[PDB]
Amino acid sequence: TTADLILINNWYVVAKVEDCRPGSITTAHLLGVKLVLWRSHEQNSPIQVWQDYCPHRGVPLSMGEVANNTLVCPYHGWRYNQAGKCVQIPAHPDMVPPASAQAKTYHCQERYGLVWVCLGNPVNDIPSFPEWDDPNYHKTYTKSYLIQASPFRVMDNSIDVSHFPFIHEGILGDRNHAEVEDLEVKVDKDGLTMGKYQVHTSDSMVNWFRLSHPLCQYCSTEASEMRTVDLMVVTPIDEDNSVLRYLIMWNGSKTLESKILADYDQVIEEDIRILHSQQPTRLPLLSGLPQEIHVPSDRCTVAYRRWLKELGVTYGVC
Amino acid sequence: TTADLILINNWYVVAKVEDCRPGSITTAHLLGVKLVLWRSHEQNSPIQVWQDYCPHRGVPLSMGEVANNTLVCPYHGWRYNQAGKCVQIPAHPDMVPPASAQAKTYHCQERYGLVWVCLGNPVNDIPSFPEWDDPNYHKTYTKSYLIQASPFRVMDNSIDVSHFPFIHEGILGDRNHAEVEDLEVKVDKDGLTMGKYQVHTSKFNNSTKDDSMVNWFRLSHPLCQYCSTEASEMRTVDLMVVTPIDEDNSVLRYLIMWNGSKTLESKILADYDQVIEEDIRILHSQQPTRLPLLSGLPQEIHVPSDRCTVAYRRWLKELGVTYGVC
Amino acid sequence: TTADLILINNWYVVAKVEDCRPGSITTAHLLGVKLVLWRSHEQNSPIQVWQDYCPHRGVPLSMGEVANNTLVCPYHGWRYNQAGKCVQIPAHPDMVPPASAQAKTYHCQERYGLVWVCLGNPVNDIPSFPEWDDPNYHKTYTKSYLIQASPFRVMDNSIDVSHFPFIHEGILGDRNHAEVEDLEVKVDKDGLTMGKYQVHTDDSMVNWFRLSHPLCQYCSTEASEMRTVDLMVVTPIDEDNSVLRYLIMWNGSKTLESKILADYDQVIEEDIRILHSQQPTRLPLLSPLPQEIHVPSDRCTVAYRRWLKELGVTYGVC
Ligand SMILES: N=C1N[C@H]2[C@H](COC(N)=O)NC(=N)N3CC[C@H](O)[C@]23N1
Ligand SMILES: N=C1N[C@H]2[C@H](COC(N)=O)NC(=N)N3CC[C@H](O)[C@]23N1
Ligand SMILES: N=C1N[C@H]2[C@H](COC(N)=O)NC(=N)N3CC[C@H](O)[C@]23N1
Ligand code: FES
Ligand code: FES
Ligand code: FES
Ligand SMILES: [Cl-]
Ligand SMILES: [Cl-]
Ligand SMILES: [Cl-]
Ligand SMILES: [Cl-]
Ligand SMILES: [Cl-]
Ligand SMILES: [Cl-]
Ligand SMILES: [Cl-]
Ligand SMILES: [Fe+3]
Ligand SMILES: [Fe+3]
Ligand SMILES: [Fe+3]
Repeated sequence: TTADLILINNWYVVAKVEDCRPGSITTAHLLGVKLVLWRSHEQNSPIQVWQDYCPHRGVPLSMGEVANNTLVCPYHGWRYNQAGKCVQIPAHPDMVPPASAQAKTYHCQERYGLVWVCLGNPVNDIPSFPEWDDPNYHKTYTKSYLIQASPFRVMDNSIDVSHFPFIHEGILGDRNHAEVEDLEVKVDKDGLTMGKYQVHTSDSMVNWFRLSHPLCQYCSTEASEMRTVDLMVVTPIDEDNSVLRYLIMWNGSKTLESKILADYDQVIEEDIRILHSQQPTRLPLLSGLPQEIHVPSDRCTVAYRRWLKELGVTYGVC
Repeated sequence: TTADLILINNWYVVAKVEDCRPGSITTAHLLGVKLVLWRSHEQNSPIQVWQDYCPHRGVPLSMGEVANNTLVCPYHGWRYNQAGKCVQIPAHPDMVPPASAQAKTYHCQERYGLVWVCLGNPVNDIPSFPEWDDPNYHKTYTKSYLIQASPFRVMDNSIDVSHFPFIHEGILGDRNHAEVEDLEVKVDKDGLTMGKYQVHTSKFNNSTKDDSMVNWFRLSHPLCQYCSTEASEMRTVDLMVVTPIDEDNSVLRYLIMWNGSKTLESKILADYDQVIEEDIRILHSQQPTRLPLLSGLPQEIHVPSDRCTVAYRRWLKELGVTYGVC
Repeated sequence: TTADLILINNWYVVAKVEDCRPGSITTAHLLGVKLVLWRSHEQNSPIQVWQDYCPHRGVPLSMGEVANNTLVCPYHGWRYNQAGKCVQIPAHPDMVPPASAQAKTYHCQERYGLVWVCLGNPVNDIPSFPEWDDPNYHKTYTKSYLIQASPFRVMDNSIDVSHFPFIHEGILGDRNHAEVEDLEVKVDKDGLTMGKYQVHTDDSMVNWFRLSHPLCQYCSTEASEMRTVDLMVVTPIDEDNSVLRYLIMWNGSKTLESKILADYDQVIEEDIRILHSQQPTRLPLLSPLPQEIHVPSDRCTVAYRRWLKELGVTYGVC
């Protein structure tokens, strides 16, 4: 991977736990690295997340099979244990496999029902999500959305609030209330925080959000009769491509789940129409030819660009 | 755009006027640039031609809407007046938009029912088409042909006459009458001219006399050709316009006028379409894509019947064209 | 072309003679060069192999037609004789074509029912195939296989024997017999030879093979008094793409032919599954994604990589 160290050392969601069943092999793609995810058939077995590559002759291990707590390459049958060490070369069954016979392994943790991966050296914890432990809140997951846009443009779009009346009219916006009041934004060691903001839907909700790290956002909305939170997680496939997922929790009736998912789906697809059209693909930082213009209601998206530059992000941006 | 200045400062057709209704938003591409063409809902409203790009967050303005004689970006609703100046930012409705909030605008003229665009500073006039105002002549437009070939190879193939008996058997030639007489070619202050040339066509109607077509053409600029043909009963002229999408891709259109019966329009359009598609089969195949000028594949060979296509290549070098050529 | 002179000056198969009937026009691609193959309508006419290019206005001659003993370009009807000389320019029927009016022609020989081409100046003869002349041997031909992999990776995969029990189980091995004996490998002026080797399916066969040149392999298998030999010929389309063909001869029953053809098709498709997945695309050579690992049963594929470097191959390898 050629991503910046600041990106390499963070945790990213790559899958839902429910999709990584015992005995299964699945794949993902993170910061330009192809990943294989596997579990032994044993109940409660851990998830291994490795680079999807057999170092013998360069075959994807995801093309193999899980047997007896090992992942077995399809080409010459080399067997790799849970730690990624080759323990058996069938052509030479009494030989001790060379030390180089070892899959590239990465850090993996399950949290909030999601599979989190760190390709580097974890310097931080997985982002917090306080309502996960609050049994007054129900939970639901959106499907995943594959987006042909930089992961930082994806997050930029979700920090933006002034677009609501124009592409989310009815759910998040009112074309008769397109004015945007003064925004409160802070960037510090807790990350990027937008203060409480009044949303007009054509009722009136109060919204705020925080990003402790650049590609995960915690979003909180209070309506009249209900509070809705979510954890937005962007998988940075590479500089130009993203996966998007939401874990949503709410303290109203359980029966609202389908309507919530439907509203999110409508809004997300409205945003994707814009995201797929933006040029340049990578997010421009502060300094397809004219440079970006910023107005006061861009205060939070300007702060996001400033934050990325302070962090040293060069991957997925321009 | 890496196009040469001599190309940037010229006029090119990007659309037919009749396909650009009031209130409409049309996309096109020219010399590597993405364009948006829009009109207000007022009748006889002019056509604006701008780079298709909102300078706020980089969204195509063509994804927006036309309202109150402005083009409105879909993302945050900034409204751009006919001059391309942002006159309204909805998030801050009492704020004067910054002077930088301005679309890149280009020159547009309507002429002969065609939308002409100049991306630079118009040195030249739009090419002349004398029959346009002659009521003895009817008019028709071909469809637009999208061609995966350099615009200069598209025009090279229209200047070429010796191919007629081989890929246009019937409408423009016959394979047993393939010899090419000496050609009159001039490159001068009027551009490139091929003088009157006898075209030998295959007979179709056995009751009638030979067609005995005499053709000539002139290019005052390198991607527009004025073509004139006298046949047995009538004169047919056309204006051929090549849109240089980029170095390797072209749109081709003809405006055709004739002083015979209006009822011939179907035969004319079908004959043009048959010939054009025969030419496209060759154009798509030619390598290198870009037109070789005079100087790993071997060099082009030239014979006497290539006099006008050689002259075209020499003219392009004189003009300084480097874009779409090699 | 950017291919090495050592590759340019060798012979490659580009077609089966059965693919090129009298009067036909066919295309092929070799070392980056587009080829046209044509024959006059006469009985037993020779095959011309030229660069697929009319030097007048750059049209592929393969879009033309064969007329008399000439290939006629579709655009302006220039006529090229069997030597590639333009003999008629129809616009100027009494004019002697300029000397430059000439197709680029290549060396071509038919041998073993295959069309061999040398783009350069051939320093070697076409490889030997002793059984061709033996009336005790029947012959058959596989179809041609277009493979999105380097021609040197295709040949590497056919030199590899330890993969037999894992991707060719039931034809060339089985997983209960995966151990690989000490291999006999020699590289000298004859090229690369693998000495006789036991193949499992007693239930066993004896195999050996030899490459006089890097992209053609002679292979010999004996089992139950029947012998099967083949000539494997790889067409190096460019650095990343190959055509694969086999000429097979055997001295058992004629009725084995469809079974032989079916077995080869299964094995080849089993190999293509692996070949298409391998990264990098080009064959990695030895060094003086992690680097390849080599174990004793890789002795002959290691020797292949060593040979290619010693020959100075840079095209299709890394
Ligand atoms: N973390 C985030 N979740 C999304 C949900 C969408 O809400 C609904 N109801 O669809 N809520 C919200 N205010 N936004 C604004 C940007 C993005 O759509 C999002 N950010
Ligand atoms: N400006 C041009 N219009 C075309 C028409 C086609 O006429 C018909 N009847 O199909 N006439 C003509 N002589 N040619 C030669 C090249 C190209 O097809 C063209 N040039
Ligand atoms: N020259 C070669 N021909 C092929 C045939 C395949 O045999 C069958 N029966 O399909 N025989 C053989 N031993 N191999 C090993 C590699 C490659 O499949 C091949 N090499
Ligand atoms: S490539 Fe994986 S065992 Fe050989
Ligand atoms: S991107 Fe056009 S108004 Fe914001
Ligand atoms: S391009 Fe082949 S004869 Fe003109
Ligand atoms: Cl297991
Ligand atoms: Cl729940
Ligand atoms: Cl961070
Ligand atoms: Cl993050
Ligand atoms: Cl309007
Ligand atoms: Cl305001
Ligand atoms: Cl050699
Ligand atoms: Fe949105
Ligand atoms: Fe033509
Ligand atoms: Fe194999």
